Amino acid sequence: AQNPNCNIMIFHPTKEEFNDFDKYIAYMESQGAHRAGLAKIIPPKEWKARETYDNISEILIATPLQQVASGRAGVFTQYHKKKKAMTVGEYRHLANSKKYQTPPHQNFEDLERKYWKNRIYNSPIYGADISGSLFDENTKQWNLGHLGTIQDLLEKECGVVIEGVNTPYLYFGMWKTTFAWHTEDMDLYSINYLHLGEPKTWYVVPPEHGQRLERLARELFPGSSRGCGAFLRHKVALISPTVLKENGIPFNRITQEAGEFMVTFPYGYHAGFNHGFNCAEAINFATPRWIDYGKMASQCSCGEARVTFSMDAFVRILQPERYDLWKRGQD
Ligand SMILES: O=C(O)c1ccccc1C(=O)O
Ligand SMILES: Nc1[nH]c(N)c2ccccc12
Ligand SMILES: O=C(O)CNC(=O)C(=O)O
Ligand code: NI
Ligand SMILES: [Zn+2]
Repeated sequence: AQNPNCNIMIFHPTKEEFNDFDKYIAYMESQGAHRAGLAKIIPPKEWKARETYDNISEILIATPLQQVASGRAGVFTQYHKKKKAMTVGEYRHLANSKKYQTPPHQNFEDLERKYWKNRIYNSPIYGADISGSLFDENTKQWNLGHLGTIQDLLEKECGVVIEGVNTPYLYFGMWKTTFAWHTEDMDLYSINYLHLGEPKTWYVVPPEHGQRLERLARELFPGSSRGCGAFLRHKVALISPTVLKENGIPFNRITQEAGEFMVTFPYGYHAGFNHGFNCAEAINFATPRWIDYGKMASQCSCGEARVTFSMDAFVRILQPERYDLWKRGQD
């Protein structure tokens, strides 16, 4: 079996290899990439997402989120406090202000140390889940707004026709902005392109060991666990690499830089943080191998998770037994 230690693999496709998205994902899996839960793809040197980013300051962040932490440095939750709208230009200026800017540091490791030591004592502001794309329409390869849809994948694989659409989201980050431990909706894949700015550090648990993380999470967040059988779906819980190591949870880490893609694989739990002002674009996608994960995916039914319109059909077709109870949580 390929990649038995479940290491994060890094790929360097040629421009020829970069033409067929599905084929390259299948290739990465043939090499065992999915066992890690996360892979990095460095685009060929000839490729560009768009000409320049010189005209993006006018994008609106309608609902910036202030990420307020509770708990201890290595085990905490964060809640999202809504702030007044601001443009990306305003947000960038805020990110670079003395209050929010990345501190002096020696390297990525020093910055990682500072993040886990000090994150809880600050409340950075994130522009997350903004529907849109920064890929040029003329970019034909790995354009996250031009991928085959999850609905079409389900139809091709299962012969079922369903409602729903599947579009990308933009994420504007600053120092300490954080993504909590989670898998994707329906345990889908995700693909994430870092368009511009400072890096993003990722942590990931191999899909074959996801239940180990869940067990630890139930121990570390006991109230949350009692409230919901799938509380990680709430996307609010953080556990540091030190605490993971102390508890023997298998995981890996890697830092994504501007111009690089990351792919998360079905049921690959991931979390991470931004180093400074940046902009990423991400979307969920599916392959034939996903279908069985979609059938088995946990669901939040306590009402906290609250997911997109399009998830309805996924649950309805792949998890009909769960559908009634799950939908009671949406209404
Ligand atoms: O439902 C699960 O398998 C689960 C179990 C323990 C913690 C969290 C979850 C979750 O899905 O978020
Ligand atoms: N609010 C809340 N619930 C659980 N389980 C927590 C653990 C740590 C910090 C806050 C928490
Ligand atoms: O970039 C972020 O803030 C969060 N991204 C993801 O969880 C993802 O691409 O799957
Ligand atoms: Ni994700
Ligand atoms: Zn819930």
